Order: sequence, then structure tokens, then C-alpha cells
Amino acid sequence: EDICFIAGIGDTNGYGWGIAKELSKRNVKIIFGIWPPVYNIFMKNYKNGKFDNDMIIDKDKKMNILDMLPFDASFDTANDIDEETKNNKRYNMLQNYTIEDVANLIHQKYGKINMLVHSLANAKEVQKDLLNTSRKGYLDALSKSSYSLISLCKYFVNIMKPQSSIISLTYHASQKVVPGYGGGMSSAKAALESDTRVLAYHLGRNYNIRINTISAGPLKSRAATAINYTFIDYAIEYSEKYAPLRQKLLSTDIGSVASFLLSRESRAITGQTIYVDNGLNIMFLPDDIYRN
Amino acid sequence: EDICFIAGIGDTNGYGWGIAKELSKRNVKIIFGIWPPVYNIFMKNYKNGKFDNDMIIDKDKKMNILDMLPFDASFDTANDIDEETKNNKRYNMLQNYTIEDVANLIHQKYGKINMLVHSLANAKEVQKDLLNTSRKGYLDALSKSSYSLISLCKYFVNIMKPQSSIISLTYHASQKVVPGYGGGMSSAKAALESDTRVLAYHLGRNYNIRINTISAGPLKSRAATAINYTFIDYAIEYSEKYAPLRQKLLSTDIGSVASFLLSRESRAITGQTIYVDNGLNIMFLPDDIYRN
Amino acid sequence: EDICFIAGIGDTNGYGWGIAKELSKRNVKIIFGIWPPVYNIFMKNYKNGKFDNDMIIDKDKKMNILDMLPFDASFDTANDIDEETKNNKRYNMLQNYTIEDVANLIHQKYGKINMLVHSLANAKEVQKDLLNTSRKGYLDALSKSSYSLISLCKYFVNIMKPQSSIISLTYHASQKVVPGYGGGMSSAKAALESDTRVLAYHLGRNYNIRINTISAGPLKSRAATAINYTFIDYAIEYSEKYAPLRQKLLSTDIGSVASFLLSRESRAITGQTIYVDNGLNIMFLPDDIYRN
Amino acid sequence: EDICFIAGIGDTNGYGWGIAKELSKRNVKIIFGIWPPVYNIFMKNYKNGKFDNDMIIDKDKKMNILDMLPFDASFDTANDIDEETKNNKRYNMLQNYTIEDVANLIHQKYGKINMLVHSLANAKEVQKDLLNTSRKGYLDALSKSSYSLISLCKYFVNIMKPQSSIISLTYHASQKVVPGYGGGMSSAKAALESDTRVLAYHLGRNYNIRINTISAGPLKSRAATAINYTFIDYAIEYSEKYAPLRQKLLSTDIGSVASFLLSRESRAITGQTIYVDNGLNIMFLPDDIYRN
Ligand SMILES: NC(=O)c1ccc[n+]([C@@H]2O[C@H](COP(=O)([O-])OP(=O)(O)OC[C@H]3O[C@@H](n4cnc5c(N)ncnc54)[C@H](O)[C@@H]3O)[C@@H](O)[C@H]2O)c1
Ligand SMILES: NC(=O)c1ccc[n+]([C@@H]2O[C@H](COP(=O)([O-])OP(=O)(O)OC[C@H]3O[C@@H](n4cnc5c(N)ncnc54)[C@H](O)[C@@H]3O)[C@@H](O)[C@H]2O)c1
Ligand SMILES: NC(=O)c1ccc[n+]([C@@H]2O[C@H](COP(=O)([O-])OP(=O)(O)OC[C@H]3O[C@@H](n4cnc5c(N)ncnc54)[C@H](O)[C@@H]3O)[C@@H](O)[C@H]2O)c1
Ligand SMILES: NC(=O)c1ccc[n+]([C@@H]2O[C@H](COP(=O)([O-])OP(=O)(O)OC[C@H]3O[C@@H](n4cnc5c(N)ncnc54)[C@H](O)[C@@H]3O)[C@@H](O)[C@H]2O)c1
Ligand SMILES: O=[N+]([O-])c1ccc(Oc2ccc(Cl)cc2O)c(Cl)c1
Ligand SMILES: O=[N+]([O-])c1ccc(Oc2ccc(Cl)cc2O)c(Cl)c1
Ligand SMILES: O=[N+]([O-])c1ccc(Oc2ccc(Cl)cc2O)c(Cl)c1
Ligand SMILES: O=[N+]([O-])c1ccc(Oc2ccc(Cl)cc2O)c(Cl)c1
Repeated sequence: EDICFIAGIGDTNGYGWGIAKELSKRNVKIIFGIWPPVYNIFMKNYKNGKFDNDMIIDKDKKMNILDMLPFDASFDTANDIDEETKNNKRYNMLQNYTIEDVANLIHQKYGKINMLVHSLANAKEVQKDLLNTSRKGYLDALSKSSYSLISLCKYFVNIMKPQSSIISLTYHASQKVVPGYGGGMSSAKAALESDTRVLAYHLGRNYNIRINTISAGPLKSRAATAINYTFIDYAIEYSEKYAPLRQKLLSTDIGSVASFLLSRESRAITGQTIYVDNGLNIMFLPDDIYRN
Repeated sequence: EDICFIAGIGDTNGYGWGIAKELSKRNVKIIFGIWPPVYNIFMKNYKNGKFDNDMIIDKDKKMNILDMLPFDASFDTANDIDEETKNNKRYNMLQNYTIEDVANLIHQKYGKINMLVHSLANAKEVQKDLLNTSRKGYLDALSKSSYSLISLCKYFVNIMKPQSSIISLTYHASQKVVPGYGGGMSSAKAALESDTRVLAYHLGRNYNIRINTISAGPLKSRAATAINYTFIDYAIEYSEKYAPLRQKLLSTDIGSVASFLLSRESRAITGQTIYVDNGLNIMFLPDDIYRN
Repeated sequence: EDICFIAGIGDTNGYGWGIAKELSKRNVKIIFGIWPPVYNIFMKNYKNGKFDNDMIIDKDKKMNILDMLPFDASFDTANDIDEETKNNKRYNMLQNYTIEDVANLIHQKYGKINMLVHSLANAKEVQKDLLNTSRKGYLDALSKSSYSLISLCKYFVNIMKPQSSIISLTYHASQKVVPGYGGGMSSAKAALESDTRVLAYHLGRNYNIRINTISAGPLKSRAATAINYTFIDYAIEYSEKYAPLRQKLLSTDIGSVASFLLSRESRAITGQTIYVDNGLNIMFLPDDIYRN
Repeated sequence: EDICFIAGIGDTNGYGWGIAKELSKRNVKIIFGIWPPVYNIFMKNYKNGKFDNDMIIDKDKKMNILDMLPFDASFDTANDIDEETKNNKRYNMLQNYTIEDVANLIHQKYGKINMLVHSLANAKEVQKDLLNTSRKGYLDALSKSSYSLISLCKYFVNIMKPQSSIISLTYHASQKVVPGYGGGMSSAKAALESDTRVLAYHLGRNYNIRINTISAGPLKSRAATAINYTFIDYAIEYSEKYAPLRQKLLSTDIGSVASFLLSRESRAITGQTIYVDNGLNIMFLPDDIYRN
């Protein structure tokens, strides 16, 4: 009878969905937090059965989406939403979509929960290389993908039982440089990986709650493609060609690792970057003239 | 029908036993590899009912020990056994206890296995500190504690299914210095951790097998008490006071992590050091100032 | 005949000054970038000879401060300065103090330069632990101490010869948690250490310019004290008691390491975190019951 | 009046020679430690004028070689020398070439020294890959390439002044996997790097001596060509194409870094791996996509 809130699904091709899927296997109940620029479209599609293929696990196995909620990790409380957004065509009529508000909403409909998933990032100047990134873009990049965590945490902590567990998805570009992962994104993942440690410290001592981050390998998500055959087709090709594990990398591969961190089985792991990436990170050089 | 071989275990108060309990939850067959010198005394205790309590997994299921074999990580093959130990009282009443010998044995009787555990260390001069450690002592430590993993992998690979998984147990003394943990042990784990990556690539690319290592926090095992109010009673004292996670670290804590890494659920993780240490590894200074 | 611009001196008790000092030894000419809330006071004191003690190197050795400039790393170009600051009592009448403007000023008075020093940080909610840090505070923390680098870089790159070198000062709290280094500061140093890599990449390939960061140990600076005998007296005590090198840690110790990175001698080092900290970072545990 | 002993050098095309040139710039006396087997052929070349060109530091100063001694990193003391090598043609015409023997020698003739360099490696089975590497081979690699540093430190510490400095040369194959670099070499450097920390603490606390290691990028030395268009011609090719720093890495590049770490100028750096590799270590994937 565990409940998990997933911040950041827009379709079935992301890591969000992968996570959601494997969490169903373990019979855990799933709440989607959905960015308002996509909420209505995700909703409609779902009613249309556009996802019925993708909700299939195996033997009789569907999914169990408890609830689907509008949610914007930019806004901490309702006093944050600026007037222009408060009025936006997309945001206009949706309510309780800040971080503080969803916590309450969830706690009202379902009480305390014990699993929190951060699978989101956003950065305006991503296509600009770091050196040519504006201040206003960089701080945006960090607001939307680093802080959204810290803040998710402050607020969700009170609707969580002790022994609850939290995860987030990071990228190796934080540790080693991969060019064209810019406009703040590499800084943001770097900070997110440090905050994972510090938060683990406070949440551990104070609430008996754990937090970790998964350094994911390359997956063909909506957002991955949005990064301008692109950077992510190369990323995949390279990985499928050079990683120690040569199999294709599925979102469920991260999904099953996520479920594990989230469950009691990993109670002795906290503050860690766990790479789930067919082991690419362990490589230094292409092994070209070594494969002869 | 999964079989796991565990190399290194002389009692129930160690990590290997933590690992075996937790795998038995997943109905995994366990073969034990026991250091010849304690092999007979372990057999006797087993036979005398000393482990029946420790063998209970829960309400009407116990531990499924498929077999228990003498195994010595010092000797790769038959040729490697030296006169003094052919002589040696504890060794003479036993046979086929070299790495290549237990590999053929297991395989002769039960076929291919698919989970392998290296949970052993020896450092004749642990008592001394690195600077006062001798060449003979140091290398004995590297031989038994680091190379034994490579030799295990080489001889056991043939008898394992593709998509199999191997683990080792390491310690933070390799990354950050821990005074008292001497005689080569740090160097040994330092090498175990890197070999984990290198092997992760060879196994990864050639046999589609995965290999990871578990950085465990402190446990009051017999090996740990033999370092010596013992450089383990401090370790435990400090950890329970300072680690993000106030809980007391149990062997099964590592076992559950082992079980997972050894399963299909983690098919995309290879070559990693996975810290299962209540998060102690993330801390810099004691937090005495902060706690006020 | 090398010139260096030091962003971030307010007195003689910081790392800025340490760096400035050792750079004089190697006869390099020094330009101070000084935060306007302190500019006038630093100026007056200097004219008064309040620093004449502290400008002494050794035999006949004074310093050679080329020029002392107002400078605020918050503002990239003059179009950034908001009206309230444009009007502030402290900022009112000072000109050309944004990042873009000082670059020009310097290039006009002295042409191209070849050494850039980032020794600054600022964070509003430093006294708040991370979990209880506002978004607006965090993004501030990162703006002032992470981005100020990236932006210093964009702009200063064009007033720099190829083979010029750049450094910044970081703290170990980015890698391992030290509580009460909050309100964004640990995230900010974490990002700064990642940006050091990425910038090294671009500046290396494009301009033949190097960038590194120095993970400094604890020094009793103005700002260190401002962090609420405080956290930094403990930090020092602990370090002087537990670091492998038991000597007291001087700003000139970082200063001499800085000068080296900045000089040609280190032409093969870039993108690195170099710890200058009497080796504290290498420790895992206090060695209390080991010193018996 | 500073004396530096360099352990491991058979010609001018290596790193040790890079180190000696650059220290001679600082008027540091150089004692060479040469592997007995090449000691005589090196002596002859020296005598025959083959190094006169390489010995020029600049306009009217050459290299000050105080002495040149046979030195074998395999043997700590007299007792350690085995019959076959007492016999051995190359070895028999020589004496006092064990670690403890060259320590007493140097000290007998010239007193206390204050800079020590370990610039040597051997891996009998480098050609094989870790999985196919034998126990005898692996340990020989750890013995000659890793433990020889500890033994050097122990026997040389007495004959060194407080505030002295020791360096070792390492390689990234220990952190991230490099296929081809086999037979134990990775494990060896993996251990050299951790020992550097542990020794950094013992030396640090007890004798006020410092110890660091230099992670060098590739150089076409005789040792490197003997790995084998050679797993060094790739290394160099790749590095000059991909490393942030387009320059061609010279031995003196490392030498200047060595000189510095070995000086007082770095009194606050101990226990560190310092990458002197044109920054190649910071990169993740080749940047082919980006460069377009
Ligand atoms: N796919 C990869 O190659 C890859 C690799 C490593 C890490 N990641 C990480 O995985 C996570 C998910 O990305 P993905 O690759 O699955 O693509 P994705 O497009 O599925 O994920 C982005 C999701 O976050 C949501 N989102 C964006 N901005 C938001 C905001 N302000 N508030 C609330 N929600 C918002 C979007 O609706 C979208 O569904 C990110 O943390 C990303 O950095 C992805
Ligand atoms: N206990 C801890 O606090 C702790 C912490 C971190 C890592 N570890 C690691 O966990 C692993 C398991 O050890 P443990 O601490 O549970 O102690 P343990 O006594 O349970 O296991 C050590 C075993 O090594 C075996 N052994 C020693 N030399 C051998 C040889 N030459 N051939 C064959 N077997 C040999 C013995 O069977 C012994 O039981 C070790 O690698 C240890 O380094 C332990
Ligand atoms: N002292 C330590 O214990 C320690 C340890 C590790 C790292 N550091 C780092 O060293 C650097 C210098 O700090 P310090 O400890 O020498 O103290 P400091 O007070 O000397 O340094 C701060 C300086 O930066 C200037 N500054 C602040 N905000 C600015 C802004 N917006 N624009 C321009 N200048 C600004 C201030 O005038 C001040 O002189 C920082 O990067 C800090 O994170 C300090
Ligand atoms: N060349 C590179 O690309 C490179 C890169 C990274 C690290 N390194 C490291 O730099 C160091 C110097 O080696 P190099 O690459 O300049 O090659 P090198 O041939 O100059 O030095 C290796 C030396 O090791 C000595 N040696 C070998 N076995 C010995 C023994 N048993 N006793 C005494 N001496 C012995 C020989 O004198 C030999 O000259 C090595 O540790 C190497 O691993 C080299
Ligand atoms: O908004 N962005 O710029 C952006 C950038 C990157 C994003 O995720 C990744 C997509 C692909 C990869 Cl390889 C790593 C990632 O972190 C996401 Cl979800 C969003
Ligand atoms: O041979 N030893 O000395 C030795 C030393 C330590 C051993 O295990 C550990 C026990 C305690 C800790 Cl903290 C770390 C360990 O690696 C083991 Cl199994 C064996
Ligand atoms: O503005 N702050 O909050 C702030 C916080 C920390 C600052 O520097 C440090 C001072 C002391 C230490 Cl230990 C590490 C540091 O990074 C500085 Cl200069 C400024
Ligand atoms: O004994 N070996 O095989 C061996 C192998 C490599 C050696 O040096 C290196 C040469 C090249 C590189 Cl890339 C790294 C190195 O460590 C040395 Cl000095 C010796």
C-alpha cells in the first residue's frame, strides 16, 4: 500500500513513464505531476487510449494511475505564480499546481505518501554553450532542475512517512564534460548531485527519509530530441557501441533501479549518485584500435 | 532455479551470510565457499544446529543451502598448492579447494550458475600501518583480497550463464584514508574497486556479464574483530552517531542490496562502487558544531 | 611583464590578498576588482597606510598594486544595473564597475592581460540550511559565486593573450557535506567545479587559455566570520588538529599555489580542482582512538 | 643545496628525465636511480656524449648530475636478493642496488636529501588483459609499480629533512578504464593513488613530509613503446585531437609540475592526484558532434 508522486511525465517516451511502469509492477500506486503546458494534451490522449499499448506490463498487467495532477516546479507556493502565468492560455483555469499546493492536494485525497520521484529538468538557453549563456538563462536552468528538488523536498517532507525515499535523475555531464549540454544544464546536474548529498544529510537525521539520484544514460525522450539526427542519436549510437553492456538502454532499466532505491530494500543507501547507463561512465577512451 | 556461489564465510555473523539470507528470500540456491582452515569447524557447527536460528528467512521457509565447499582464494589451480599446505593438518583432509577446482566441482554437480559473490579478505599484516607494512605482507593482502576476485571471475565465467552477475565487497578506506585499516587492506580495496571497472568492461563486452562492488559500512564480523576496544567498535560507534542514517547497519542491509545487483532488476548497472553504508561516505567533518 | 586582475579583495585578511601578495613575488602587476559596498573604505585605509604592514614581502619587498577598481560581479553589462543600485549611496557616483565595463577599462589603460583571479562568493541565505533556503536566495547564491565566473570569462577572454590562465577558489563542501555551509553555497561551489571543467574545454580549444579552481582550506577571512567562536574557528581547530599537515594554513599557501597555476609552469593543468588544504580532504575519520 | 633522488630512468626520452631537467632550472642536485639491467648501457651512453644535448637547461647552464646509481625497486634490502639474480650477468658486476642500499649510499656520501621521485613501473604481463592476467604476473606488477613507492618512502624517510617532498607518477587507467593497459598496471596505479593518500597521512603527521602523485598524459617513452601502431601512438593521437589543450605534451610539462610539488611553494598540498594531461581527463565523449 505505498504511494508515489511522479513529478514530470508528458508522454510515454520519457524516464517518468519508465519509472511509473516498474512502480506498478511492485503494486505501488502512482500520482502524476504534469507540467501545465502539456496537461490537457496528456489527459486527452489518455482518455483516447493513446497510452493503452504503453500501459501494458505483461500477464493481465495494466497500470494503476491513481491521479493525474497539473504541477509546475517553478512555483513553490501560490504567491509565486506571476500574473502573466496566472493568466496564461494554458495555465488560466488549472488550480493547485505549485509545489506547496500539490502536497496539500495529495495529502487531502490520500494522506501521507512514501515515495517521491523528481524526473524533470528545464533550461532556456540549453542550445547555447555555457560560455555564451546569459545569467538569466543559467539561473533559470538551475531554478527549474536543481532547486525544484530542494523545494519539492521541503514541502513533500510533511506528507511523507518516516522511511519514505526520494529520487531524481541526473546526467554524467556534471562530472565529465560533454559539449552541447549547455545553457546551465551541466551546472544544474552538478548542483543537483551535491544537493542530493546535503539533503540526504538533513532528511536522514531529521525525518528518517532517504534521497538519491540516478545518473541515467541516453534515452530518446521528447526533451532529449528538443536538444538540437541530433545529439541524442549520437549519444545512443556511441553508448550502444562503446559501453561495456552492449544492449539497448530502456527507460524501464532506470525504472527498475528507481523502484529499488524507492523501496525498503535500499534502506542503507542515501545521498548517492547511482549510474544506470550500461556502464558507459567507467570508460576513458573508445576501444577502437584495441578491438583491432 | 538460480544458483549463487559465495566465496568467503566462516559463520553467520558476517556479510556473506547477510547476502545468503536475502537471496533466499528470492528463492536463490546458495553454495558456500569456506576457507579450508575453518571449513571443518563450520561444518560441525552447522551439523550441531548452531545455525538453524540464523537460517530462518521467515514463517515456514528456511535457507536453502545447496552445498558447502572448501575454497581457498590463494590458489588458482592444483599446481598452485605448496608442500607446507599439502602437509598442513587443516588442509590435508580436504581436496579440490582451489579457485579452478571449486569451479569445476560446482559445475560438475549442478551445472551452470548465474550469481557470484566475492565476500572475502585477508591481510597478514593488517596490524601494521602502510609505511611499516612489508612487501611479502602487502602482496599477500593484494593476492588474497584483490586478485582473488579476478581469478574467481576467470575460472567461474565459463560455468556461468550470459546475463549473470558478480559482486565484491569493498571499503571507503580506499578512497579516503582510515588509520588502523592497514597492512595493505586499503591498497587492496583500492585495487578491487578499479579492477571492478576493468573486469566490468571485459565481462561486459565479451560474455554479457556484469560486475559491481558494494562499499559496506561497518559490521561486527569475526574478520573485523580480528583487526582490533577494537577498530570496529569505533567504526560502529562513529557511524551510528554521524552517518546521515541513525539506524543500525545490519548484514541483511547489504544482502538486500547484493540481491538486487545480482538480479535482472539492475541489468543496466556494471562497474560501479555502490555505497551501502547509511550514507556515512557523504560527510566531511563531524557535525558537532551544527547540532546545537 | 604579466598582468593579473583580482576580483574580490576587501581587506588583507582574505584569500584575495594572499594571492595578490605571492603574485607580487613573481613580479606580476596586480589590478584589484573591489566590491562597491567596500571600495571607498578599502581606498581610504590604503592611503592611510593601514596596509603597509601587510604589503611587506621580505627583503626590500613591497607590493605593486597597479590599479584599484570598483567592480560588482552581479552585473554583466551596464544595462544590468537596476535603478535602485544605480542610485545607491555606495554605488551612486562610481562608474564602469560591471563585468563588461572593467574589461574595457583595463584593456584601455593597460591593453591585454594574461591572468585572471576569481576569489569571490556571496549568498544571502547562507545562515539558512539548504532545505530551508528560498528559491530567490539559492539562485542568488549561484548568480554571485558560480556565474560571476562564467561571465568574468566571456568578457575577460578578449582582453587576454593566448596562454593566459584563470583560477577560482572553491570549497570541499561541494564534494562532501559540511552542514551550516548553506543557503546555496554548497550547490554554488559544486556548480563552479563543474563549470571549471566545461570552461576549460571551450577556453582551451578556442583561446589556448586555461582555467582551474583551488579547493581552499579554512582561513579566518571577513566573510568566513560573517558565517554564524563561530563555524570557522571550529573549522580551523579541526583542520589544525586532524589534517595530515599539522602546520597553520596561511592565505599565502593558497597564494603560492595560485601563482603557480597562473604561470606557464602549469601549462599542462586545466579544468582541475586542486585542493590546497593541508590535505584535510583525504581524511575519512578523525584518528582519535588510533592516536591512542 | 637541495638534492633530489630519481628512481627509474634508462634514457632521456622518459618522464624522470623531464623531471630532472626542470629541477635543474631551480639548481636542484639530481641523483639517478637506474634499473641494474640498463644501468651499464646508460652509463656508456652518458660517457659517450649521447646526453650532452639533452642535458642543456639553457644559455650557459647544463644539468648537474650529482651521481648515478643502480637501483632495483623489487628488492628492499640485501636479504631480498635471490640466487638467480646474484648469478645474473647484468646484476653480478654491481652492488648496493636495493632500496635500503641506495638509501644508505646516497646518505653516506651526500647526507640528507629533501626531494624524492618515484618514476617507475613494471608489469611483466602488461600485454595480457586483466582477466587473463596471472597471479604471479599481477603481483609482480603491484610489487614493482605500487609497493616500491611505500618501500622507497620507508627507507628514504630517515635520510630526508622535515618539510621534504615526494612524488610518484600515475595514470587515469586507474579511475576510468583504458583497454590495452593491462597485466595489473591499472590495479597498480589504482593502488599507487590510494597509498599516496595513506602515506600522505603517516608522513604528514609523523615526519612533516608531503607526498603527491602526478597523473601524466601520454609520452612516447621506451616503457610506453614496449606496451605496443602501439597503444601509445593511439594515446598521443587521441589526446592531441580531443584534449582541451591542443598543445603537444612534453616531458618537461610534467617536470615543471614535479618541480613545483617538490618545492616549498606547495607546502599545503599533500595526498593529491594532480592531473598533468592537458585536461584530457575532464572529457566524457569525443566531441565530433559538437565540432561542426
Ligand atoms: N533521456 C535522457 O537521455 C536523459 C539522460 C540523463 C538524464 N535525464 C534526465 O531525466 C529527467 C527526465 O527527462 P527525460 O529525458 O525523461 O525527458 P522528458 O521530456 O520525459 O522529461 C521532462 C519532463 O519534465 C516536465 N517538466 C519540464 N519543465 C517542468 C516544470 N517547470 N515543472 C514541472 N514539470 C516540468 C515535462 O513535462 C517533461 O515531461 C531529467 O531530469 C533529465 O535531466 C535524461
Ligand atoms: N565488516 C565490515 O565492517 C566490513 C565493511 C566493509 C567491507 N567489508 C568487506 O566485506 C567482506 C566480508 O568480510 P566480513 O567483514 O563480513 O568478515 P568475514 O569474516 O565474514 O569474512 C572474511 C572471510 O574471508 C575468508 N578468507 C580469508 N582468507 C581467505 C583465503 N585465503 N581463502 C579463502 N577464504 C578466505 C574467511 O572465510 C573469512 O570468513 C570483506 O571483503 C570485507 O573486507 C566488511
Ligand atoms: N576562507 C575560507 O575559509 C575559504 C575556504 C574555501 C574557499 N573560500 C573561498 O575563497 C573565496 C574568497 O573568500 P575569502 O574567504 O577570502 O573571504 P573574503 O571576504 O576575503 O572574500 C569575499 C570577497 O569578495 C568580494 N565580493 C563579495 N560579493 C561580491 C560581488 N557581488 N561582486 C564583487 N565582489 C564581491 C568581497 O568584497 C570580499 O572581499 C571565495 O570564493 C570563498 O568561497 C574561502
Ligand atoms: N609515458 C607515458 O605516457 C606515461 C603516462 C602516465 C604515467 N606514466 C608513468 O610515468 C612513470 C615513468 O615511466 P615512463 O613512461 O617515463 O617510462 P620510462 O621507461 O622512462 O620509465 C620506466 C622505468 O622503470 C624502470 N624500472 C622498471 N622496473 C624496475 C625495477 N624492477 N627496478 C628499478 N627500476 C625499474 C626502468 O628504469 C624504466 O626506465 C611510470 O610510472 C609510468 O607509469 C607514463
Ligand atoms: O530543458 N532542457 O533544456 C532540458 C535539457 C536536458 C534534459 O534532459 C536530458 C536529456 C538527455 C540527456 Cl543525455 C540528459 C538530460 O539531462 C531535459 Cl529533460 C530538459
Ligand atoms: O585480513 N584482514 O585483516 C581483514 C581485514 C578487514 C576485513 O574486513 C573488514 C572489516 C571491517 C571493515 Cl570497516 C572493513 C573491512 O574490509 C577482513 Cl574480511 C579481513
Ligand atoms: O556570502 N557568503 O555567504 C559567503 C559564504 C562563504 C564564503 O567563503 C567561504 C568562507 C569559509 C569557507 Cl570554510 C568556505 C567558503 O567558501 C564567502 Cl567569501 C561568502
Ligand atoms: O611495465 N610496464 O609494462 C609498463 C607499462 C607502462 C608504463 O608507463 C606508461 C606508459 C604509457 C602510459 Cl599511457 C601509461 C604508463 O603508465 C611503464 Cl613505465 C611500464
